[PDB]
Amino acid sequence: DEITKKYIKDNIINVDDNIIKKDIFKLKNENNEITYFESKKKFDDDIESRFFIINDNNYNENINLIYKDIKYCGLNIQTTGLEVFDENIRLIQIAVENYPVIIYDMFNINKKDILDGLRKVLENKNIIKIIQNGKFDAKFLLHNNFKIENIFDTYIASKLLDKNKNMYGFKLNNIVEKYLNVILDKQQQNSVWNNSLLNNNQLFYAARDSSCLLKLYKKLKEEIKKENLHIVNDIENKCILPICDMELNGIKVDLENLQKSTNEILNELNIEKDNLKKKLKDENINVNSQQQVLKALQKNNVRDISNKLIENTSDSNLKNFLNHEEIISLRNYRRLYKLYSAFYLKLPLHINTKTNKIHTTFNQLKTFSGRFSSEKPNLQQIPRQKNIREIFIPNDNNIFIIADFKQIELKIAAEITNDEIMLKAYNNNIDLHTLTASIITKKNIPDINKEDRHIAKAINFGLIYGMNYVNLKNYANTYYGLNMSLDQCLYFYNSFFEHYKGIYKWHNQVKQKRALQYSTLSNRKVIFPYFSFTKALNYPVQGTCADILKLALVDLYDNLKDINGKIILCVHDEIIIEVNKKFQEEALKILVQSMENSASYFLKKVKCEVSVKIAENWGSK
DNA sequence: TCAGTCAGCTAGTGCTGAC
DNA sequence: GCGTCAGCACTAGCTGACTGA
Ligand SMILES: Nc1nc2c(ncn2[C@H]2C[C@H](O)[C@@H](COP(=O)(O)OP(=O)(O)OP(=O)(O)O)O2)c(=O)[nH]1
Ligand SMILES: [Ca+2]
Repeated sequence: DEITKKYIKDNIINVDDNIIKKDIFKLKNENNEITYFESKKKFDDDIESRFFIINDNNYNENINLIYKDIKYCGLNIQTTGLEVFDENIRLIQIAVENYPVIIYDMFNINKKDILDGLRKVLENKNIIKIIQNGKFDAKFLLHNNFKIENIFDTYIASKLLDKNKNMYGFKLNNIVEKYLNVILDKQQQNSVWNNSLLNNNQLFYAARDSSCLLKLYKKLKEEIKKENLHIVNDIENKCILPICDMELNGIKVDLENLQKSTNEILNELNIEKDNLKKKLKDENINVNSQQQVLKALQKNNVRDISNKLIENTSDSNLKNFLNHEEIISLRNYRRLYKLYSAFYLKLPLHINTKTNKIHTTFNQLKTFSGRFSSEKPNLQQIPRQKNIREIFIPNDNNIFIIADFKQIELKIAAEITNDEIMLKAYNNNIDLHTLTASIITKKNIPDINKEDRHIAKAINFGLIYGMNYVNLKNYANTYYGLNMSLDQCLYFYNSFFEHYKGIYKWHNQVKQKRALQYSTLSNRKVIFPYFSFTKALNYPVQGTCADILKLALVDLYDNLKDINGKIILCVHDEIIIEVNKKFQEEALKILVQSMENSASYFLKKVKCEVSVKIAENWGSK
């Protein structure tokens, strides 16, 4: 059929006879001298539909003038699949205001003159890029030898302006329906992208989704201004890239130690399960069942010193019912089983072939409070213990520099509440976490070890964020045999909140007024459906900690290009960088300066510090 | 063949890991 | 009522298919 073969030469299949094929354009010449396919069926929307196609034999040099002397532009990238490591970019879209969208067919392109102009347009810092869900596209671009410096992703602006009311969607169609008075009609049910040949309607949608971003940017730049939400948007937009680089690299694991520890812990687990079942009075029990094990404990007459019966096996509550043989074995088995199933029996299933490294997937804003989250193998969940963390190593002749913010929260709260005592203490360079570990224990500061500091962390942050005295005493008597009276905990809670008056003022003033709008130091807003004192207290401080970490990522990413270094992980408040063995001192100094000058921006009165340790293995702090 | 007696999904829980 | 999130494993219940009626 000649009808379906209308526009084959441009690598287009005329599936639908709903198209038509050149017009004079008054472009600007390099000396500042003045010098597209369409669909037959029009759309009621005012969004752009026209577009060009740039092919190997369908290139003209003067196309580059369209991007020349520009300010903002839309960009979208459609890919064959979702695995960046084993997928190739299919299409690039560029949408200039009052211009048709421009398409580079990457499969149907073999020369490099076509691409250099787009390269230069991406490079320039002064050109702001509009990309929906920028993380995906930036991942692909950095993988395929592209370098971006500026982004303005409309998902970020939408979610920040949405004030975290509904957690779902925020796709292009939902946002376009919400803010703009347009309906994109995303009826494309993921058509065949692997095939090089593409139908016309699919490309019309591909150009439409890119073109709709420009009006969205125009309107959101006004909407963000009246809300005073520009700072957080800028920080997030500039921090999109370092997440992508960190996820592109990943962290290496030595398979020999992984397999050795797997076999050893498997043998330990089997002997432990044997001992556990033998200690229990029935052999058919499936141990992992919380309800079956609850019934088993009940029929074994396991009881507390008090008149209570086993209602749950939660570790926090389980730690009280000790001094029975079976429960020590139960807890040891639970620990080993968690370590095995969560990590060791699943980590080998995640080590990518031909790379021998793990790769994760960071969630930019899925968290309520703005922290990162990992949906793929969670590198934020790998255990603390050294013997399990050593398996992570740098590449050959490389060494890690591990920097962690020293007491990042309780520095945020100090500014947000502008308390004098906390800020003076942190000028004096004293450790609040160590002091917490010492006051509720022996008074010897030098005797406080890592575990005691770790327990101090939870109690201190909880009492800052609204924990009442009954639950605090439950926690304290659980994790350390204090056996403290209720009056002792009441006195401690009051002493803390009075010796730091600003925090008590903050609690009183946020409780007295049932405000439903809360802001972070980056003006990141939220609206709660119903008041909850704990979340209300939490959100500003944690949001500011997230903002400080994101700005630190931005500054460190900018500064690290000198030494060819690369970032591999960020978890929640620390950064790991792999740098060559010759530039260790430069890497350490750069990392400390970057973290310092990121923290000193939002916090203008407390001097943040960092614990930096040059490590051969990520486990070996 | 309808009516009464049976495997797969499927959201709900409990638990633990990090910060 | 201290917060954010992700992961592993059960097991009621709904819905669906087989043995009489
Ligand atoms: N509400 C609550 N927030 C926590 C808890 N643990 C950590 N956070 C937050 C606050 C921490 O400052 C932040 C970083 O965790 P870290 O383990 O690094 O604590 P920190 O940096 O203060 O100790 P460090 O100086 O690095 O040894 O995560 C917790 O148990 N409860
Ligand atoms: Ca830290």
